[PDB]
Amino acid sequence: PLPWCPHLVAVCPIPAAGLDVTQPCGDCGTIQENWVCLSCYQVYCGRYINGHMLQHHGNSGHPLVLSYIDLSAWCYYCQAYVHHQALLDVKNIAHQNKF
Ligand SMILES: CNC(=O)Cn1c(CCC(=O)O)nc2ccccc2c1=O
Ligand SMILES: [Zn+2]
Ligand SMILES: [Zn+2]
Ligand SMILES: [Zn+2]
Repeated sequence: PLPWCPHLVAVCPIPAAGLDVTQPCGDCGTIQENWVCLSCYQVYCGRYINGHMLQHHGNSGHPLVLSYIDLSAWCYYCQAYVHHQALLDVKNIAHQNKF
């Protein structure tokens, strides 16, 4: 992945409730291929399901989303995966909830 991107500044603190990697899409309710927004921690489906996270990006501008399938982080602006020290806490919390 990219080792940095200029949107990591928009990654917000993890809610104290933690993450729920089985949370369904906030729009369509699908259990499949959901992502969590690393700005506001809403959960929406991937582009191969109904594209609600892509829609969320379009109407919020929020840059970085984490996959509940493989804990990769995508930046919609950079059109790339990004991994940095600043993402370890949220990935670690997701990994603990998933496994
Ligand atoms: C399996 N990983 C992905 O699909 C990564 N990804 C993603 C991930 C986030 C998503 O599916 O909304 N979004 C894109 C949006 C427009 C264009 C490309 C992409 C993109 O390649
Ligand atoms: Zn959806
Ligand atoms: Zn968001
Ligand atoms: Zn970026």
